[PDB]
Amino acid sequence: MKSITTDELKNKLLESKPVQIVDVRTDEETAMGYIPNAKLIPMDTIPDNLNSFNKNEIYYIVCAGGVRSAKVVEYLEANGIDAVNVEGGMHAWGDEGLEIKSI
Repeated sequence: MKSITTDELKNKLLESKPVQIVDVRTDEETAMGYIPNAKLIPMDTIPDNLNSFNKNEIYYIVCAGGVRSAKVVEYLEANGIDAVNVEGGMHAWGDEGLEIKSI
């Protein structure tokens, strides 16, 4: 399993190519704030959303604490999608600089 720390993923915000981050937490959780521009695809809906992924990009998978996300990484790699677990999830990322939608 490919893994990245939150520090290393943040560092990618400094790069020109945008990184694809997928937040696989429940809607209840993501409603409290998520990483700007993250795709919000709760884990239990991931098998209904294979179309959101393409075989050309790397997908960084984040959950509350890095456990559900590892399962999604496995699921995605079994479907030919290049996915990387975000170690420590949102616990490590923190609650600062997050987005919530008003509409």
